[PDB]
Amino acid sequence: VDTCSLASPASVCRTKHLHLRCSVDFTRRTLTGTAALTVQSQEDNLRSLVLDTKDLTIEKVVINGQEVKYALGERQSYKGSPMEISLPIALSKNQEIVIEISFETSPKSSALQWLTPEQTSGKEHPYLFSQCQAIHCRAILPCQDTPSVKLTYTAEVSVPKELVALMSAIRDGETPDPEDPSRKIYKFIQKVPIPCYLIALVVGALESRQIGPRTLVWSEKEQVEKSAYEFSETESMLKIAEDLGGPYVWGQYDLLVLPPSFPYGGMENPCLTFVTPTLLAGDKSLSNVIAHEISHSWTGNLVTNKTWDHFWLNEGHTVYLERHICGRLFGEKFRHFNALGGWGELQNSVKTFGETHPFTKLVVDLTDIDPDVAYSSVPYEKGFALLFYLEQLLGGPEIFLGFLKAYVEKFSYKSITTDDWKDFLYSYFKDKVDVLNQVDWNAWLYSPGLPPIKPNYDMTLTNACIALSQRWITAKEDDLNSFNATDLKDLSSHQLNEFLAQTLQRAPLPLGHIKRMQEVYNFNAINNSEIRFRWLRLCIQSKWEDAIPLALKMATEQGRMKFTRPLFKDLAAFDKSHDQAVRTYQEHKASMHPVTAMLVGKDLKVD
Ligand SMILES: COc1ccc(Cc2ccc(-c3csc(N)n3)cc2)cc1
Ligand SMILES: [Zn+2]
Repeated sequence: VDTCSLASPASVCRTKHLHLRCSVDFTRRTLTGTAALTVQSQEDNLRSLVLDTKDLTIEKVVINGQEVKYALGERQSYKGSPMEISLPIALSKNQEIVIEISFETSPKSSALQWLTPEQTSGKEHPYLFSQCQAIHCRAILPCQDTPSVKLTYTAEVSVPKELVALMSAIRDGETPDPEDPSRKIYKFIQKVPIPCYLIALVVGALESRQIGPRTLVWSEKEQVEKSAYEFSETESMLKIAEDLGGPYVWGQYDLLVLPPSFPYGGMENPCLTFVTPTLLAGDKSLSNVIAHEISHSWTGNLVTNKTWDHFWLNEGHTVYLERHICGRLFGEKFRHFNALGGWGELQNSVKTFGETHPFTKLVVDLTDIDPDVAYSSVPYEKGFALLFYLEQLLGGPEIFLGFLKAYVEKFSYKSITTDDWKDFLYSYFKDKVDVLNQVDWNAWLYSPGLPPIKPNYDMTLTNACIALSQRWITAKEDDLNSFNATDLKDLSSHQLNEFLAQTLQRAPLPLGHIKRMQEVYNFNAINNSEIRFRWLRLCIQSKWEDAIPLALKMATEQGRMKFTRPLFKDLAAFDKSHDQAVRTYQEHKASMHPVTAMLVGKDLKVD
């Protein structure tokens, strides 16, 4: 049972294809058109079905060229409004009919952020982008908004001729709009089945730069070059991904760098991964995110979770692949480093949520929880810890990598559950069931808190970050002078960031220490947002007022909820800055991403 979807479940019927014809109106801030769903009954004598919707307007529902009777249920808050459609012919099992839904999006769609020209880079054209994960696709078009159904789709999107529309699909040509010479219609096709949460759309003054045989980089003219360099490793990473996971089945793999208010590091949208511009560190140092989004092409996009409760299979396995790709590119020692660093985040997640919080479990029950509200790093890192502990328990990377490739092939184009994964794990490792039984499953999968056992991490690259953080934390006033820029001479960007995480964990520090740190290290001048984000969190935690404007600028100048949400939270927990924080949010709420707004509001306990 998928408790996040009011629509008919897979056992009743399935959506095999979507055909989407729509036009983007930037004045009305609406998407208008038709959605043609080829639905296949899964039982004998199916007379009606129910689709997900949210803030949608339905003009009519057509089947076999005649208007049929439909019904929009009463809103269930974040789940939307169920939509029951009365079929004109009762369907045998496996039969199909196409349902043409004529709809229109609301300007407040939880899935779409509209950007005024002012809000973009060029300053001369508006901009639009979607974010359907986890259950916002229902806010774009009617559907069975659940990962338990996988459809193919085709699309024709009318957009003002001077803009460009890209989708999570293969480009299939562009021609002027015959009903209107002010508009172009861009075509798309996605011949691989996907869950509707991977449907994605973008419209704006986008250009492209090619950085690989199957890889263009899209963004506004102001960042296309910055971005094509930052992500030059894409092709290298895609090959390594193909070696570990098997053939990349989606054809093209393009990258889109969105405006600052995009809420996440990246979205593994097929054929077109979205990423936050905060990755543009100028040294390729945050490129693991690309490797993460690349890896989703196997774990998540190909083998998908059946319900959102088993989401850890998506990110858990993906992260596992991400760090192997980095391990291939820079060395096993660097793989462990990121692995140990993930454990440190997992601690921050459990310490913040609390050792008993339901959302520190690996498999969660999202009945009556807003998925947007449950999202965290737990599935990513605790999910990784389980796989990394199995790799060591079953004979090492090489062995476990073999199971991963077998896992991905076994369940490709399908949607599975945690139990499906457990059974196959036992099956692949039948000659090691003794070793498998050794694992406290009920604790790993359904118990809160840190994992029962901590894997073994290589410390080689982490030692320097521990060494420097111990000096700073144990130093008295007569040690502050010896600190000096040379202390970092041999620290890489990733090491520089882990040192700040090492220190950030023992906050607050003496205000004198924080100042001496800015004085010797000049951390203010760094633009890598990961480093700068942790720096300003340390300052604000250590009650340095001077950081209050810096933290506010960063919390508002970009929208990545990884950075924005903590910064705002820390700022609201600092008495000197609480008022500004709550004032600034109010001032910005209307122009923030709909999901980011709601969540920052909940964090500040406002409205
Ligand atoms: C756009 O990003 C997304 C937003 C919503 C979701 C849904 C979803 C499901 C499970 C979890 C989970 C598993 S264990 C734990 N503690 N939480 C979290 C979120 C996924 C991605
Ligand atoms: Zn992910």
